[PDB]
Order: sequence, then C-alpha cells, then structure tokens
Amino acid sequence: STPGAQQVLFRTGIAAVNSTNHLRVYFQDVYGSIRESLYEGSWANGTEKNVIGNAKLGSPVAATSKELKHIRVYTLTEGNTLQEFAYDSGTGWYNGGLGGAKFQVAPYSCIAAVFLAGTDALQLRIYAQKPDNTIQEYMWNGDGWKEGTNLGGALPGTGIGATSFRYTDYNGPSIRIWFQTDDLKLVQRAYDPHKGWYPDLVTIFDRAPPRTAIAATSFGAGNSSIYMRIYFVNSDNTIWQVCWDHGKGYHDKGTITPVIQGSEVAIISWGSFANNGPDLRLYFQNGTYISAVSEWVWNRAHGSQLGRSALPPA
Repeated sequence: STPGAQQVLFRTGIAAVNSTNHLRVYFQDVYGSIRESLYEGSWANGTEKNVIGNAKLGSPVAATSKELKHIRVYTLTEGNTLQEFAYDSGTGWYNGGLGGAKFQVAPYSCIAAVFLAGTDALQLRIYAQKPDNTIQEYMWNGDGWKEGTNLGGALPGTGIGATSFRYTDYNGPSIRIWFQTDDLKLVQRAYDPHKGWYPDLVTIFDRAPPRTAIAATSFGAGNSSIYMRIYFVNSDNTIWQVCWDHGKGYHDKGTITPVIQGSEVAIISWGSFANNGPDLRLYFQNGTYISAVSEWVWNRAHGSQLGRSALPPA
C-alpha cells in the first residue's frame, strides 16, 4: 500500500459524475470526510485538500450532475438524515438545502440520485430507504424538497441504482430504479412521462448477495429507444453486468471484473453507438494497493479492459 491508498475507506461509498470524458469520483476517507478525485486528461486530487464535507462513517455516497456545471452529492449525517454537498460553476462547494428537511432514513439505507433528463431546469430525484424498508422518492423541482412517490419494500440495506433519460419523441424524462427485494431478487421499477410510475416490478437478476452494491446508467436515447447497463456484485466476488439493448431488452448478463468482498460500485457513461461510442467507466475496490479505488474502461476503439489501477490519492 501507500499512505494515499491507506486513507481510502475499505468498502467505501463510490459515486462518479461526468461531462463526456471529464470525470469526478466521490469517496469517503478513513476519517469520515468525503473527497473528490478528478480526471481532465490526467488523474489528480483525492487528498485531504479536496474534501467536500463529512458524513457518518460507512455512509452511502451518491452523486449526479448536469455536465460539470452542476454537481450534487448525497450522504447520511450522523443522525441518519439525508444531506447534500452542492457545486455550481462560479460558486464552488457548499451545503445544499436537503439537510434542513431532516429526512430520517434507516441507518443502513443506501442512496441514489439523478438529475432529470432532457430539461435545463434543475430537477432532482433522490432515492432512499426509510426505516420501514420502503424506497422513498424525494423531489426537488425548484419549490423545496418534498417527499414524492413510495416505490415499496426492499431488502433492508438494499443497493439502489438509478438513471434517467429522455425519449426524444416524448414530453418529459424517464426514470428507472433498481433494488433488491426480500427474496434476494434484483428488480427494476420504471417511470415514463406519458404514464407515471408503472405498477409492475420487472426482475433483472434472480438471486444476488444480501445488500449487494447496485449501480446503473443509460445512454443513446432515441425515439422510444434507449440503452441501459446495470451492475452489481455477485456471489463470486465480481461485478456482473446486466444489459438492456433497444431491440433486445434484457438480453444479456455476465461477469466483468473481480472486486474485493463487499466492494461498492459506480458507473458513468456518455456518447452512443450512433456516434463512435459509447464510453463506460466503472469504479470499485479490487484490492489494488489494498484499499485504492480501481477503474474499469469501455470504449469502442480500445474495447474493454482495466483502466487506472489506483485512483488518487493512492
């Protein structure tokens, strides 16, 4: 190991945001502070210096962005209420309003968040697990944080994957959420503009480890067409990938790369098959320098392989 790697929490929360190829990765250090590492052609940051707040140790870590002009990052306080670190261009890091709502959630609750797609309006949707084990949606629509739809019961401490996209033929954003149920299945819930939240749950994986990490993206939205990728950590100590391709549906899944037992996961994407892509970047812990975060890479030219071994500060 190194001193840098040694600062990264074992089984830390990982989130990432991007504006095409420019990337930020979010994690928790061993002291409870949330840090940002940074790629604009070269890796950098992650240090004591690049801290954007504190959260309880073992806290989930979720993040979503509007390019890199708006970033929002979500963790749990020491009182297990949801909080938010915000970044706008020209303003920097600050404390978002979410913490002032004091939304109590299960202390084992996970988080996901998305900016709603195909608008310039800053509209946000955070997903978390209340103490009764239901998945609650929290909305920001410019008029304050307020509770939204409850999507139901899941496994206590289930992973929560989220993504949004806009069908170019339709009038508003779609949202797709993925979590784990009591029976250990992994399931999807779906929201479409024309129809709100559909009532049915779709199964995507039959049995996964209890509380396995779940992380999701989508890209290449067209007319009534989309592509999605879901990732989780399966019983064999690896990330597996579930594919939704337009025209194929849920047509494929398998293993991608090894991870440490219980490792967390984050995924970002950009581009499309239609325009010399897509690009996919995965972040996890696989034991590099013991505790360092590692990267896995997809692009159309170079294909699929491990990217940066040991993210900063390692």
